[PDB]
Amino acid sequence: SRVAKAPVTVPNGVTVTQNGRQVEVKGSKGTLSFNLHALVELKQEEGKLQLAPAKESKDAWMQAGTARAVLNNLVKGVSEGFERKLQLVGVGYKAAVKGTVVNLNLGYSHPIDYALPEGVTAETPTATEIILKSANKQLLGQVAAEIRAYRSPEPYKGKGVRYSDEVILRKEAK
RNA sequence: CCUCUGGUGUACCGGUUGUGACGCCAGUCGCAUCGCCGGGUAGCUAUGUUCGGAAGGGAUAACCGCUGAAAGCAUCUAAGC
Repeated sequence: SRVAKAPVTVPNGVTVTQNGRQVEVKGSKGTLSFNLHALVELKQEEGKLQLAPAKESKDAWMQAGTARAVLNNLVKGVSEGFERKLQLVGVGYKAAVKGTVVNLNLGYSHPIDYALPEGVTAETPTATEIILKSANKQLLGQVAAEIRAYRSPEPYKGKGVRYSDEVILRKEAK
């Protein structure tokens, strides 16, 4: 698989330690861990790493591709990290970051308080935008989805919480 | 469950008709659906009183996902959450 054949690059300050199944990546941003499928083997030569199958099975190639992708994600995350940029649209819709808990007012009869998990930080330049930053792409996406699920966009006006890079289908009555 | 509101309450109290008896008056008792009629203690009881189906964990159904290759893109799935 082309993804597996492609080699991943270690920038410099990040270290990759394989200990049997449980590979670990250390970096400036923090610590991450990744397990390896029984068909996959990893060879680190120079900063570069090679994912290749132990057996020539199609399943082994597929697992090698997914392993290369996840490790590339982990290395990029520890080196630099990611952010999400959620946006809020609607009249009276508001948000604020206080400590580790984000407070939202989305038109219900009670404010919503959402507790950020360990590893993700948030900040709001204004009331209608949220910036989530983290080293873990998967956890960052999960947190963004959970925050968006409190009030999803509607087609008639677009009110609600949306991704910055999100296309929203729109219609009208009659 | 029986404090309250009621029902029943033929061994509790009273009014009264006919007849027989207790020697007689007075006073009582038997029989007449408990003779008929008015009340009513405990117990039982509903139509009376009080209480219950509150809240919370765990795994899931349809459904909605996150990251992610096979298939350089895409994709809730094949690893994983």
